[PDB]
Amino acid sequence: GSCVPVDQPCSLNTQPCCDDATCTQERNENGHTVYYCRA
Repeated sequence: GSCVPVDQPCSLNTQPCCDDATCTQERNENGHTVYYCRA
């Protein structure tokens, strides 16, 4: 049903990603650690 779009930020406590993506650690514009979705 509901999922996070790939290439978009996600959360370890939120719904999974879309297109069979995975929530991985990455860097943002600010430079702090974040979680994003990768197909």
